Amino acid sequence: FMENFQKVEKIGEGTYGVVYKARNKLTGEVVALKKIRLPSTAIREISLLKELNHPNIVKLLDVIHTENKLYLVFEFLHQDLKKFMDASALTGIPLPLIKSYLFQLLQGLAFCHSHRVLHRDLKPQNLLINTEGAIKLADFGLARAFGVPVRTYTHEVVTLWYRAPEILLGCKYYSTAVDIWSLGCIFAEMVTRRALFPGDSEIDQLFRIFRTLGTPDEVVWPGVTSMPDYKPSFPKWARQDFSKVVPPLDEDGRSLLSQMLHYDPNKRISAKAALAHPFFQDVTKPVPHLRL
Ligand SMILES: O=C(O)/C=C/c1cccc(C(=O)Nc2ccc(Cl)cc2)c1
Ligand SMILES: O=C(O)/C=C/c1cccc(C(=O)Nc2ccc(Cl)cc2)c1
Repeated sequence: FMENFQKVEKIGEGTYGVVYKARNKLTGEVVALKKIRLPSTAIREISLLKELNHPNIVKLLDVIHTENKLYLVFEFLHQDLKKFMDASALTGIPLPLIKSYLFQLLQGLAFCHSHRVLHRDLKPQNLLINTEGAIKLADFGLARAFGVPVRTYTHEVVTLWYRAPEILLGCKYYSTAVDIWSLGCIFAEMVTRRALFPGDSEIDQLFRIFRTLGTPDEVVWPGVTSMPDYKPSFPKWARQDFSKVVPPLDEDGRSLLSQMLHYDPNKRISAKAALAHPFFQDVTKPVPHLRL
């Protein structure tokens, strides 16, 4: 299968398999080629994503099942947000660029959610950027096909840092709200240059959330005490003000972030409603300086 395009390089190691940069011999385009390591139901679910096209979604070019191995062919972008924020650590990112990126990501979410497709595993590593100021969501719809594993194929730990509390509390039904939660965590990280909730176990993840947002109860989250993994013995932390959490973000940004991090997934702001928030009144599309 690797003889029907040149393998420019191994790009790195994704959740499910190796990622290569490759040239498509027929089209001449440079693409990302992801080998998925281990299922007809999955092939059908993923093949449907070839029509889920939007400028803020990494394009799924092809789905190849051969010699019992699965390969996904995607649009290539040169950098991810993790590497960009690491490279930006001494200075931070301009607020206009943070705002542009959040706005664009919300447009991608609004599109996919309107088609009833979730991501479920948003994280900086699957947010790809180009020279023109665009940002795009990678690997949309793959969790519904493959699951979100504990470890990758290389045994690397799959991050918990962006996981919504309903998932951690054992809800089996995911709503689009899980993606808004993850994006809110990413927003906070862009602003502060630190992960919001860098848990290193499921309980550390849930208790970090609680120590910032307060331990949830039936006042803020009806039904929370009946969730599978809820325990009455959870410690009861008081909620922190967002002014201490994400300084120096303004009150428009803090209001939006608070709505993206509501405990109750039914209450959590939708992507479509978020696009109308006053924080985006002055949105623009700045150029990032990328060194490729
Ligand atoms: O404010 C803070 O920084 C901490 C306050 C705080 C207060 C009470 C309990 C805990 C806590 O999480 N304990 C714990 C012990 C065993 C396991 Cl298995 C999980 C959790 C923490
Ligand atoms: O205009 C330029 O050429 C670059 C300016 C520039 C460069 C780096 C960082 C910043 C900055 O202040 N970022 C920031 C982030 C979050 C909040 Cl909440 C407020 C501010 C600005």
